[PDB]
Amino acid sequence: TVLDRQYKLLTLFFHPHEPIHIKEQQEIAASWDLEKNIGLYENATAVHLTIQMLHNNYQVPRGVPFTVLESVHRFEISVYYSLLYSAKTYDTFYKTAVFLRQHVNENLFVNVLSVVILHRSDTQDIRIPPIYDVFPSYFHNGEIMTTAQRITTHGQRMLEHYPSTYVWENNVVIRHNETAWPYYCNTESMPVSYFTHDVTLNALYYNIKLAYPIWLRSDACAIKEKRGELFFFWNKQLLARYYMERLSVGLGEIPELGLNEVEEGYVSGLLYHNGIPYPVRPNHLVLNHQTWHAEAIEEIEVYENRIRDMIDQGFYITNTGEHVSINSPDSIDVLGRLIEANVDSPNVQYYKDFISIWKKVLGNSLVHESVAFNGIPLVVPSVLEQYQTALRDPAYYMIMKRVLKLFNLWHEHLPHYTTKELSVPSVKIEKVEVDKLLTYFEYTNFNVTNHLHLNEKSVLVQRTRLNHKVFTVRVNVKSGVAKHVTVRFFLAPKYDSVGNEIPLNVNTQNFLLIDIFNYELKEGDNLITRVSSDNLLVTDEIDSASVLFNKVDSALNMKQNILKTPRHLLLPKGRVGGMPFVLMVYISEYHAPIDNTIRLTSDTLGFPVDRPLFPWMLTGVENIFLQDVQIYHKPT
Amino acid sequence: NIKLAYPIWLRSDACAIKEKRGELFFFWNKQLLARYYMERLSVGLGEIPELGLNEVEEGYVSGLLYHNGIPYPVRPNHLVLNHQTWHAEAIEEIEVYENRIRDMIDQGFYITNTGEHVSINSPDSIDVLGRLIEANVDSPNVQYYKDFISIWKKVLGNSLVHESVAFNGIPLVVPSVLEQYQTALRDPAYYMIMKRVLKLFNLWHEHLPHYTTKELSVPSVKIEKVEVDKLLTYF
Amino acid sequence: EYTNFNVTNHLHLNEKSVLVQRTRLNHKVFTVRVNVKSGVAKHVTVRFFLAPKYDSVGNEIPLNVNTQNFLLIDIFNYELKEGDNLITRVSSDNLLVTDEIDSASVLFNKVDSALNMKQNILKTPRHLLLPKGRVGGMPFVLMVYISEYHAPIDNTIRLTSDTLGFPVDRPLFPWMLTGVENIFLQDVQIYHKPT
Ligand SMILES: *[C@@H]1O[C@H](CO)[C@@H](O[C@@H]2O[C@H](CO)[C@@H](O[C@@H]3O[C@H](CO[C@H]4O[C@H](CO[C@H]5O[C@H](CO)[C@@H](O)[C@H](O)[C@@H]5O)[C@@H](O)[C@H](O[C@H]5O[C@H](CO)[C@@H](O)[C@H](O)[C@@H]5O)[C@@H]4O)[C@@H](O)[C@H](O[C@H]4O[C@H](CO)[C@@H](O)[C@H](O)[C@@H]4O[C@H]4O[C@H](CO)[C@@H](O)[C@H](O)[C@@H]4O[C@H]4O[C@H](CO)[C@@H](O)[C@H](O)[C@@H]4O)[C@@H]3O)[C@H](O)[C@H]2NC(C)=O)[C@H](O)[C@H]1NC(C)=O
Ligand SMILES: *[C@@H]1O[C@H](CO)[C@@H](O[C@@H]2O[C@H](CO)[C@@H](O[C@@H]3O[C@H](CO[C@H]4O[C@H](CO[C@H]5O[C@H](CO)[C@@H](O)[C@H](O)[C@@H]5O)[C@@H](O)[C@H](O[C@H]5O[C@H](CO)[C@@H](O)[C@H](O)[C@@H]5O)[C@@H]4O)[C@@H](O)[C@H](O[C@H]4O[C@H](CO)[C@@H](O)[C@H](O)[C@@H]4O[C@H]4O[C@H](CO)[C@@H](O)[C@H](O)[C@@H]4O[C@H]4O[C@H](CO)[C@@H](O)[C@H](O)[C@@H]4O)[C@@H]3O)[C@H](O)[C@H]2NC(C)=O)[C@H](O)[C@H]1NC(C)=O
Ligand SMILES: *[C@@H]1O[C@H](CO)[C@@H](O[C@@H]2O[C@H](CO)[C@@H](O)[C@H](O)[C@H]2NC(C)=O)[C@H](O)[C@H]1NC(C)=O
Ligand SMILES: *[C@@H]1O[C@H](CO)[C@@H](O[C@@H]2O[C@H](CO)[C@@H](O)[C@H](O)[C@H]2NC(C)=O)[C@H](O)[C@H]1NC(C)=O
Ligand SMILES: [Cu+2]
Ligand SMILES: [Cu+2]
Ligand SMILES: [Cu+2]
Repeated sequence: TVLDRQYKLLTLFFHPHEPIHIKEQQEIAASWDLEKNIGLYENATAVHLTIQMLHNNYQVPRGVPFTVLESVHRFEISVYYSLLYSAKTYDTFYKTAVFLRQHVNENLFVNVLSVVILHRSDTQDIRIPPIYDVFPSYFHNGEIMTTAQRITTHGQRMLEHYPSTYVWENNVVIRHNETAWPYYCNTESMPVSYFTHDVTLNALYYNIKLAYPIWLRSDACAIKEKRGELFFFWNKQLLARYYMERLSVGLGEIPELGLNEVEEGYVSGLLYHNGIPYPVRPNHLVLNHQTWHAEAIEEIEVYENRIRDMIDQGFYITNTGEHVSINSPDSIDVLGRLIEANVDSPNVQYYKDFISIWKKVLGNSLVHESVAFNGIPLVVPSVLEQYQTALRDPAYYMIMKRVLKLFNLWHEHLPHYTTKELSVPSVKIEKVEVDKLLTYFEYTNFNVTNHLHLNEKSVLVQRTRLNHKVFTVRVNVKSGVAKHVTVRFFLAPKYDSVGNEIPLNVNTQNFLLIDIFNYELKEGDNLITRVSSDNLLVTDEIDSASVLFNKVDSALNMKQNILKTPRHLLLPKGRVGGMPFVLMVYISEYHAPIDNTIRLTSDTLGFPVDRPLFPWMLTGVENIFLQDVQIYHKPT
Repeated sequence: NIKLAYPIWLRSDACAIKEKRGELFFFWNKQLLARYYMERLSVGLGEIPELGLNEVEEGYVSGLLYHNGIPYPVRPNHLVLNHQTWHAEAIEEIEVYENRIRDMIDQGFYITNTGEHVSINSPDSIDVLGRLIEANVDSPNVQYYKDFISIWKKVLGNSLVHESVAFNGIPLVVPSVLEQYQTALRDPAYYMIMKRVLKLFNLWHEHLPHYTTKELSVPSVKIEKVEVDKLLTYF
Repeated sequence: EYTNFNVTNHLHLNEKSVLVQRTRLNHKVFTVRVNVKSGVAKHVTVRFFLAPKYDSVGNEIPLNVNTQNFLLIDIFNYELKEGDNLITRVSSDNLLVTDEIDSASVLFNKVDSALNMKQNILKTPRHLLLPKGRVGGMPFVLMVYISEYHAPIDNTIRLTSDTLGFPVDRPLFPWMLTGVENIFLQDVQIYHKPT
């Protein structure tokens, strides 16, 4: 019965903005009544709250932007999640989903239903469609969407007048985004536009926040996920990759964010479904004038000073006034939880969310204090207030760099690793060599037909993306005696924006983990010959909505999880003629430990680059090797 | 439609030469600004803000979209004009041109394209004064008296100049509301700029002799009483 | 490459020769060959200009803007025959750029022991003529312009009577270069040898 259930849940994601077209779903929406069917829900309080909200009309109006950073939106989405998750039977769950689809905003319903499907036992096999297919308007420029609407409604008669559009195959018409948006931010935004505007990266951020919502309290499974450590590690990896891209395109180090003025602005060029332009941050934005920006920055400074005091003093304050030490090396998780100010933080009243205030300030979304129903505020969020568009703005990377400065301060106070924790007896690496590192640009097609308001075709968008050829890394190692070992590869830049070789201690923060795997080392001489195509950290493209629908309706793979980095974004572009980089191979013992499942050997994720490392403490540690490589770009 | 009737790029003929282009410009701008000030007083917004050369407090968000779907440029609140931006150079050029206009007004004459002095002290020189201020194709000397109002519009439109060209030729531009006559009036900055130009015009008019009791009087005509029946407005 | 400079004249000798080693840019000899139809026989002047092709961001710079960025690298005379011709200019022959002047020690030796006219104090050094470029190639634009020969030691420089920056002193547009066939714009790549 998997196929039919998946088909129905897909039909729930066919046209969010438009109303229900399938008749029996209308019958269910008109027939079901929560009041009399309270007995089928475990959480009766959620049922009462939902009934009250739906009766008083105290809900976010339909056809309006939705943001989780607003309090009332969080309350509404949490209540709906509690109601949906408390469904005893799958039938009750589906019937509540239909009713909410009828009586709930599109974005909120999609998000809550996806979260419920991911975290429900009865729906551990259902596959949810990609976000960039349900709402294409968050990943393509407004001109593209308007042209799509025109070419569709024209009946493809004036389409042949358009030279940009073309018919690649029957029933599909494709455009070019190569020639468009001549007006753009420029500054530091254009050279890295092939990485920051990538659809897959924003989709990955959205899916990550689907797996770990800020408004959802962890269960036994989510309590072993080490939420804070994942936050820190993922932010570090993203910032290291972004810095590598900037060095590749010659833009320099990530600008440091102050408290007086921000020089770089952002113009999104995106449009909401209704047609409201996004807020724009001007260049040379002033933060020390008579504006709400000043008050927001003062609150941000207070909260960050509280975090700094907690880090330095070595303990945090409970909600009653007790001191809880965080000086042990295993307190990184609670530190991250406190910094994030999620619902799992011990004390959110004193440790508040300054990152959201940073996002509000640097989004320059004019607060007009407008409310509907004498209730829910009406907000026009900027790109930074949406996880599916935040990564397009450099300000996000600047803010995360500040948070990573806080994290580095905390890690600095920790004792440095010893020659016993960081050494494996009688394992010496001889030589490490990669076959080649080449990158090239290629074309890809995305389906944006779900935005078209069909009455009674399939428009696609062509985009340019980076990719790399398969590469093999071969290392020879002395093994001493037989062992079961783990090998980790790290990649870092070798020269900074000016030309001086970066010391290893500084590079410790710029090392990007690209592969980790097990091996059984024999006695004597060995050979590791890892191929990039075998790594499980990076995955291939997930099947599109159309492909999944075809494979389902016509009637598995475990190499496509929503919480993995796309393969084509693993390797930096480099330069034509070669760009130098540093590879680091580290071998350690194997210390023995589907929607949201990731686990490796029990140890800090960034080991051994989480703490600062110095050359003088690597003498006597032979199982770590630092080689130099060159990354090339194939021009086309 | 007004700019259709008197395009800046069209030279006047016998009919358009009797239209007194400059006087029409001055009169229409004065009427528009007086009506706008009356509206502001009616809605309790106060006097029209005076435009400086350092910072503009009031911004504008149009909410309009072009046919293709490109959003209009947005001017932020508290825009800074004395930083390391092209705004500073534009403002410097504007100041130079306005100082040239002020010197021409005060000295009582304007300079021809050859270097001759032509007096503008008579009361009938308002037309040529307006033509010079507008810097249209009918101005005697556009090379020395240049169009600072267009530079003001460019500066206060905050249209990011990206120096993009097609055909190795025609630049591609995304104009703001102030650069289009069909959308300029939506922005208060237009009224501020026109108030500055009207300050220049008032300076010129102040230098003129005041009317006498002979020019301003009609023999044996006395008004007794004036009364209107009612003045009501509705939406 | 490395070069040595003599700084002994600063030393306050009482009753040696210290030198300083410095790194400088240089280029290998290059030859430019152009084929031209000549019509009838003439005495002509050929000028070469070099400019960048892309700006700091990546957009191709329009010719009008590049008019201010054109660097004159060579100017010389020729006698064009009738029919097909061939110019084969070698960088080592240009008189605009000169070689290093003899140092004080070298000049003192050559004088006390007991001419050349390719060393004037008012000429650009040869090794600074060509931009460094990039490893892997950097695109640039060469412009060859041919005009008529309009007939015109310490401080002496004179060429055909005309504006020095002709024809790049005034702005130039593509649409006004139709009908002018004696001007050609080619693209080249400059490479840097890493060491
Ligand atoms: C079915 O559906 C419903 C609706 O969908 C779901 O209901 C939600 O359920 C969750 C979980 O139960 C609730 O969250 C918790 O709520 C309680 C109660 O908060 C309410 O009352 C507060 C006022 O009383 C509190 O303060 C007074 C003094 O002023 C005090 O006398 C009283 O005893 C009590 O402490 C309100 O303040 C509060 O909201 C107000 O304040 C909020 C904060 O400023 C503000 O945001 C609101 O807008 C409003 O202004 C609310 O009305 C909370 O006590 C509890 O708080 C814990 O977690 C937060 C972080 O989320 C943390 O900051 C707190 O310090 C506290 O942390 C303790 O518990 C954590 C786990 O919950 C734990 O991880 C911490 O370590 C800590 O516990 C450990 O340490 C502490 C000492 O630090 C120790 O005491 C403990 O024993 C332990 O050792 C949560 O916020 C939602 O409120 C509720 N929402 C609704 C709409 O119903 C329901 O979950 C669903 N059920 C099922 C089965 O699915
Ligand atoms: C058919 O179709 C064609 C195409 O559609 C139409 O052609 C247009 O026709 C109009 C009208 O004839 C032209 O406008 C006039 O052009 C002339 C010539 O300008 C050209 O040449 C200039 C260079 O030569 C000038 O300067 C040098 C020194 O450097 C000097 O030696 C030489 O004698 C001459 O003075 C160029 O500079 C100019 O363009 C360049 O400069 C422009 C300004 O910076 C710049 O914008 C351009 O981009 C370019 O850089 C051009 O190539 C102009 O002389 C004439 O200028 C008058 O008007 C302007 C204001 O518009 C004013 O500033 C000048 O001072 C001058 O004003 C005198 O004439 C006015 C009337 O024209 C008069 O109102 C003024 O009072 C003044 O006349 C009186 O006072 C002066 C002393 O101040 C006195 O000398 C007089 O005798 C008199 O007493 C116009 O700009 C268009 O150029 C032309 N366009 C094209 C594409 O062909 C044609 O009209 C159509 N025909 C029909 C029948 O329909
Ligand atoms: C893009 O996605 C739409 C669905 O949003 C696809 O629509 C399908 O088109 C085929 C054409 O043969 C139909 O048989 C299916 O029934 C359609 N499905 C739906 C849900 O309408 C469209 O084919 C996709 N196009 C591409 C190129 O992937
Ligand atoms: C650097 O310059 C000094 C002159 O300032 C040179 O000094 C000469 O050294 C030779 C050595 O055999 C003497 O014979 C000359 O009499 C010196 N001349 C003077 C004026 O003192 C010195 O040789 C130069 N060194 C180099 C390497 O060029
Ligand atoms: Cu959409
Ligand atoms: Cu500034
Ligand atoms: Cu201000």
